[PDB]
Amino acid sequence: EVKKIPTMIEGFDDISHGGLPQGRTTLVSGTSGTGKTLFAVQFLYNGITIFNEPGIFVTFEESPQDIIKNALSFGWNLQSLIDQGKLFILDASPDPDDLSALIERIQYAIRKYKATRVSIDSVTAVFSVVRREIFRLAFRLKQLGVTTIMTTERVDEYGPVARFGVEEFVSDNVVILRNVLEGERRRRTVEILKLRGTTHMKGEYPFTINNGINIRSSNVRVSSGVKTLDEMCGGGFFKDSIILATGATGTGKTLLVSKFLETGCQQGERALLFAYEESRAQLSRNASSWGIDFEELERRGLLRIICAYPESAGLEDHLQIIKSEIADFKPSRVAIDSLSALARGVSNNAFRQFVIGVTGFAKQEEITGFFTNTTDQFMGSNSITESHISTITDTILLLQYVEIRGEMSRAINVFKMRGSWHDKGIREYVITEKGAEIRDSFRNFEGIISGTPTRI
Amino acid sequence: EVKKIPTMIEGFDDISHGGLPQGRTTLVSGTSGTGKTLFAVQFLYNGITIFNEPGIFVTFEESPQDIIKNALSFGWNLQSLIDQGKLFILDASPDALIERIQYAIRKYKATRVSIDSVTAVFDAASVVRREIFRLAFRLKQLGVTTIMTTERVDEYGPVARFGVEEFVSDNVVILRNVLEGERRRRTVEILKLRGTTHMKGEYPFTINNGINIFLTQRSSNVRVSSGVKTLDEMCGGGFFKDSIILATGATGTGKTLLVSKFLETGCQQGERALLFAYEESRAQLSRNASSWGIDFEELERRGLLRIICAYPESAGLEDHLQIIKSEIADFKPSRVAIDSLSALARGVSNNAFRQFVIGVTGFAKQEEITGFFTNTTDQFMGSNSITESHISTITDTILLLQYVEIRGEMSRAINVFKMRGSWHDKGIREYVITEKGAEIRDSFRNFEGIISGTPTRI
Amino acid sequence: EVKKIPTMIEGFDDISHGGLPQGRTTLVSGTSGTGKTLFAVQFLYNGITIFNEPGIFVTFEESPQDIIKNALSFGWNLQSLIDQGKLFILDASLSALIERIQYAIRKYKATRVSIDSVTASVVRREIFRLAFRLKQLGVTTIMTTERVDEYGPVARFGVEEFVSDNVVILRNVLEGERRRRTVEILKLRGTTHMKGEYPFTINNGINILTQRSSNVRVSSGVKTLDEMCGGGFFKDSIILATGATGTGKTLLVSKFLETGCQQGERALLFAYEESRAQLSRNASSWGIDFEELERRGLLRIICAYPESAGLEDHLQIIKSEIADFKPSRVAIDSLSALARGVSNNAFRQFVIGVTGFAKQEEITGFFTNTTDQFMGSNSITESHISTITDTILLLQYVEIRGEMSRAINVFKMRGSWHDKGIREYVITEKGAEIRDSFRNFEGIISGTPTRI
Ligand SMILES: Nc1ncnc2c1ncn2[C@@H]1O[C@H](COP(=O)(O)OP(=O)(O)OP(=O)(O)O)[C@@H](O)[C@H]1O
Ligand SMILES: Nc1ncnc2c1ncn2[C@@H]1O[C@H](COP(=O)(O)OP(=O)(O)OP(=O)(O)O)[C@@H](O)[C@H]1O
Ligand SMILES: Nc1ncnc2c1ncn2[C@@H]1O[C@H](COP(=O)(O)OP(=O)(O)OP(=O)(O)O)[C@@H](O)[C@H]1O
Ligand SMILES: Nc1ncnc2c1ncn2[C@@H]1O[C@H](COP(=O)(O)OP(=O)(O)OP(=O)(O)O)[C@@H](O)[C@H]1O
Ligand SMILES: Nc1ncnc2c1ncn2[C@@H]1O[C@H](COP(=O)(O)OP(=O)(O)OP(=O)(O)O)[C@@H](O)[C@H]1O
Ligand SMILES: Nc1ncnc2c1ncn2[C@@H]1O[C@H](COP(=O)(O)OP(=O)(O)OP(=O)(O)O)[C@@H](O)[C@H]1O
Ligand SMILES: Nc1ncnc2c1ncn2[C@@H]1O[C@H](COP(=O)(O)OP(=O)(O)OP(=O)(O)O)[C@@H](O)[C@H]1O
Ligand SMILES: [Mg+2]
Ligand SMILES: [Mg+2]
Ligand SMILES: [Mg+2]
Ligand SMILES: [Mg+2]
Ligand SMILES: [Mg+2]
Ligand SMILES: [Mg+2]
Repeated sequence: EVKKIPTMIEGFDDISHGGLPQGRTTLVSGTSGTGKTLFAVQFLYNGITIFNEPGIFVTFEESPQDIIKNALSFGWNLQSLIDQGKLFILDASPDPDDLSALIERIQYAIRKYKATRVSIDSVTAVFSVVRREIFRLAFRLKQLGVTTIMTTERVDEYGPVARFGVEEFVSDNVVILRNVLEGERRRRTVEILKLRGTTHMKGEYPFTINNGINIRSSNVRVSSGVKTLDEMCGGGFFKDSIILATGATGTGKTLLVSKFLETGCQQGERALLFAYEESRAQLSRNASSWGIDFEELERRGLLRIICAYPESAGLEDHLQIIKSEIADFKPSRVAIDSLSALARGVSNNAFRQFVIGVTGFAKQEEITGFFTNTTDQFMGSNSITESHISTITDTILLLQYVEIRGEMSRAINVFKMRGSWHDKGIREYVITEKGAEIRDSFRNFEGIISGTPTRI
Repeated sequence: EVKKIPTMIEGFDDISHGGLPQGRTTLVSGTSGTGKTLFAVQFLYNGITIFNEPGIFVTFEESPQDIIKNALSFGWNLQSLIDQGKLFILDASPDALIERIQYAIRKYKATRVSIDSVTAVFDAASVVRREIFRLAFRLKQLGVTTIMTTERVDEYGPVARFGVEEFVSDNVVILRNVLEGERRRRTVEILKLRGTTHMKGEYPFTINNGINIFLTQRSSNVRVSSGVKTLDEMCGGGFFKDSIILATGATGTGKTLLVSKFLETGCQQGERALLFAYEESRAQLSRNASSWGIDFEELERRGLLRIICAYPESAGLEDHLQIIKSEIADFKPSRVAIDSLSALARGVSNNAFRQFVIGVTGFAKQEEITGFFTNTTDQFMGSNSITESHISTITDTILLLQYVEIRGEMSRAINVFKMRGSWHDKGIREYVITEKGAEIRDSFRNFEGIISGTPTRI
Repeated sequence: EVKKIPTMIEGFDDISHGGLPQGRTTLVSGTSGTGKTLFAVQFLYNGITIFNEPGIFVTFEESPQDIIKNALSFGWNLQSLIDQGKLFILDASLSALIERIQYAIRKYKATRVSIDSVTASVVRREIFRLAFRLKQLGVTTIMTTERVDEYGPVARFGVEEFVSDNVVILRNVLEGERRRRTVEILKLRGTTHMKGEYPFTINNGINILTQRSSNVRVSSGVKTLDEMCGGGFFKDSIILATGATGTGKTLLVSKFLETGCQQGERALLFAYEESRAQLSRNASSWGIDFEELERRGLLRIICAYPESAGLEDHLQIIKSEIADFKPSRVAIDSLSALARGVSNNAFRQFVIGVTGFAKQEEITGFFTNTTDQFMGSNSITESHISTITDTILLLQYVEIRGEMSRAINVFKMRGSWHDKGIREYVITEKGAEIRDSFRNFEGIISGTPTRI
């Protein structure tokens, strides 16, 4: 089969099923600021630092000094690698005031530094004539047995692969970087279009730029901090579960999240809250009016609240920020209030990808996850979520209003509990200064789940 | 690693995380009338006035005197800066240039340069590429920070003109002027900053005090009155001073009456109240309000009440938001009302509407101003939704007004549906409208299906 | 009359009704990485290995060493065929080229020729001159051409397709963020062919309603359900278990897999919602040891995320797992996870494809569907696949005296009597215990009944 070398770019070696085909050129194509120079630098940097494989970077516009200065923001010390004879940056930029000769310089540098990896950025800038030129360069690098990245420009996100509609047909390997405007938000994706003679995953995969390009179960029980709800769940929530609290505006979801967080903290565990609707001040005032002291928990270093606006960032960026804070603070409990705030004005496919990411990540770290969903219908709603994420969750707590004798009551139901028995009751509950008080089912009523029951 | 210098353009140093990379070119591209020359002038003006950094402005078309005259509409006095040798405008217009720019950078000790516009010179895409590279390289050599402005024909087509400029520059900024139905919406995007961080995608802005690009709020237990005794008891002692109140229900239920009481009660405590009315004139508002003994005309001429009447269709949402922000800043209300959010929502995208609501509500809470917003529902009975715009979760207290068919007549009932941080009455209370205003009575304890609008007596 | 020579590329000879017109040029057009070189190579490889017909491969860019090394990934040993003088790779990396092609054809007595690729007004006469010379020599020719677009010009210059007697378009289409491979036979002058696009995958080269039906019964693994279905599921059937989140679809899957393995039969599960760990834990609550059944080699579970591959590629994985493991029983948990954010037409082709493969292999299929509406649903599935299935189990929530109860109906049962009851069931430690219908209620199917 066709042998591959690891890029060690995070997630890339998975989508390429091993890395880039050894001894061949890969075209990396994309619009301006897609991450082309980034991929090309990371390739050489990882080659040297992880595999002691020397590298040539050929630039046709940017100055060596600018390549080195840019890489500093990632903590990559390119100058050190130059001083060790591991990295050579070959300046092929034009005069501030041909072809055969360039191919000869690159060969001298390859043999002198004993380089196995080469990046060229960008061959677009040194330009049927284009076709034969990429072919000649690619031919000589193959003969010398190096693995090459050639970056190309493009103007349109979903039009031609490169610029002259020829490059991709010459290259054995084609990677496309995209930066797609989804409404007013940008979404970064990598695609492996083609790898001759070998396998790769197909279509677009999300990625972020942070630190370079970035593409188990148990019977253990854990408390909600509501005594009666623990009973209703069969002895409590599972430690390795995703919990969904869903229902109409004002029902009591933020109350249930408050109790979840506080309970982990009084067991001396850390809890992490991502709030997308309310400020820290308001969360704390409301919480104090339920008998919960978020301020004391915060002082003791047990509770961290991250407040952010959904429409401030793209979903992939929200997920990266979530992964970073978990890796840093190392919680045993994570809460999202609300998933429905993050779903507003985004494709359901983008949102479902986000939800699969957050929940996958929580279940890998064996973190207990509590997520809220506010329904659009305040009554008579025949669905758990409008985003159809039900099948991604282990436990579902249905909160709903019920008209009783001319007043708006409210009931709680453990709708789903994978792995355990649960109470089937639609149990009336009351909110007070002590938080949630759960009472009995409405025995002598029909049509409770409609919101407008009838006395039997 | 890459250091930035402050632009002090309102909101830009936030999306750039500190401003523009020092010692490099930033491309600012846009269609005609997007704010490019404005951005270029403001970079130099703020450099001089705020950090004593001198600047060169290169024009290839516009006269110096027209650049100076145009800045005076923002109260920027460029001539005094030119008198002091802190600003120099280089006329490169029709009846090499690198030579002249470098002479001026030395002579004025300039650390900031604006070139407006680099398109007007440019023929071959290879010609423009090599030309923009040489200019950028010579300016970087001198150690100055540059903005080069560029033209485009399309809002979502090429970054620039020859599909090459954006690849040469270290830094690209796109100013857009999008037609959304018949309304224009200005946005700014940092596409790329080599070697550093930036916020991604488009941010709304307006042009008022130059370019103006626009969850850490306070929260108290302080109560304020609604002007309706029984409603204050239903809300557990009053509205919260730090809250957003939504009054929602079908046409004619009594939302505007509840706004009139909210505002009247503030003035009665000698506080300023501010009303934005998108459906009715001052004269109609005043006549209807006098039905309850409220004299809006006396409250206006004594400077306690200010009523702003406008049609939603007369401006884009971002410009409505600008008028609300500056009216709150001038008049300094304790209470602000919008009548109605439903009026502003029609024939605009849900995404742009929710952006507007986050913005007005977020700014009211920031300044600890009590906000009261109305929403008229499209279904006058049997509605299973609070709003069709789904803004419920952005509001703290929700008042639901509804019609209820009783004995072949249309009665109305009021419910405190939601009250963050307090107990509230759960009753669906019948009310009647008379000269006393809203008279709230008992819930209908003998009926089922009240919330459907067509009850059944048991 | 036009005669065809067989390609023996899986599925090509059916859509072409025999193969490629003999003695003529077929144009194979596509964007980059559509399978053009793969097609041109397979044509020659299949000719030499199956029909002993010598071939010439003419390359204008790729080196012979690359073509040979690339073909090794499928275990096609092109070197041994070159060493036997059955294959010649002509390196052209126009009058002069035709000379060497003629000489080669004569020297090797070749009937098949691939030219890859001819892209590397004047083109029209060039392609015509080339196609003409090969027609006089009696060879059947593949000519590969490059496109810029998926639904734009057939080739590059807007003439190649008008000169060729036969045109084939390979597409690699972006549907949301997933790629879908299709082959279309646009035209074959002087003969018949199937019309429009046909799905394919690259697995062993290019891979592009008449089954048996017995009265043999198999157990659901739940006694009462076997009686409700009139003595068990049919061996030759597709079972759809459909209903709201948490009704017990996965429990029914676990029973159906277990009872198979406990008879010494192999079962295969495709899981798209839950990990092996969560599946095993939940299953061990009802006394099922998936790990043990796997250990004994009677169970195999495949866990994947829907969003990870396209549906053509999921269907390929399912077909190769069945071919390898040879199950009596197969489960998909769930079809609703696969339907999310793909087109309904794409989803339906996937369903017809997987049900057709189970049915022609005599494999009992058990698929789950979760309904979006948890109560009062007027439909079996939102995707409307009911008519592709033989047995339908409807699981639904029923409000009884302020509590959420559960009911099961055998809704359809092609070929057999079935119970008409909407029967209450409870999930306990013993699994699913099915009880009686609510005979004193009205509107049970609404989920909010009234006591009569
Ligand atoms: N330290 C950093 N942290 C976060 N993001 C960064 C960092 N450094 C760079 N970036 C991001 O990476 C981008 C630079 O990508 P890169 O230089 O690879 O672009 P490119 O594809 O080569 O563009 P062009 O074709 O214009 O040269 C910046 O636009 C920025 O968004
Ligand atoms: N001190 C209190 N006494 C009684 N009830 C209270 C008290 N404080 C809050 N509540 C109740 O809690 C409700 C708010 O609960 P919570 O914030 O958890 O709702 P939610 O479902 O998160 O709503 P949303 O997300 O739509 O804002 C109030 O509307 C009120 O009914
Ligand atoms: N004093 C002012 N108050 C409010 N808006 C103003 C004021 N002065 C200018 N503007 C707005 O700014 C616009 C001009 O911005 P600017 O001159 O930067 O455009 P530009 O992008 O440079 O256009 P062109 O490419 O045609 O030169 C005016 O069309 C007007 O809408
Ligand atoms: N003098 C009055 N006496 C009694 N009822 C009155 C009087 N004036 C107005 N009303 C009642 O108040 C209603 C108007 O109240 P208001 O303007 O607040 O309604 P609204 O919900 O804001 O209406 P819209 O949907 O048109 O904006 C009338 O339809 C009527 O029922
Ligand atoms: N052994 C293999 N197993 C699986 N997939 C493979 C294998 N070898 C090749 N592929 C797939 O086939 C593709 C190669 O197709 P092919 O070489 O025919 O492309 P093409 O249409 O000729 O493109 P171009 O015109 O750029 O040369 C790769 O992109 C990869 O997706
Ligand atoms: N040990 C147990 N004892 C009693 N009931 C249990 C037990 N374990 C699970 N359950 C019940 O079984 C349900 C889970 O069944 P199952 O996982 O098959 O549902 P599903 O229809 O596949 O759900 P989903 O929609 O999540 O795929 C729980 O919600 C609960 O009602
Ligand atoms: N031997 C039998 N005894 C009793 N009922 C039977 C028997 N065979 C079939 N049935 C009944 O006939 C039904 C199938 O009838 P038929 O296939 O004609 O339905 P259909 O409406 O065409 O269904 P589809 O939607 O699948 O096309 C079974 O669900 C069952 O009710
Ligand atoms: Mg670059
Ligand atoms: Mg909440
Ligand atoms: Mg201008
Ligand atoms: Mg009104
Ligand atoms: Mg090829
Ligand atoms: Mg399941």
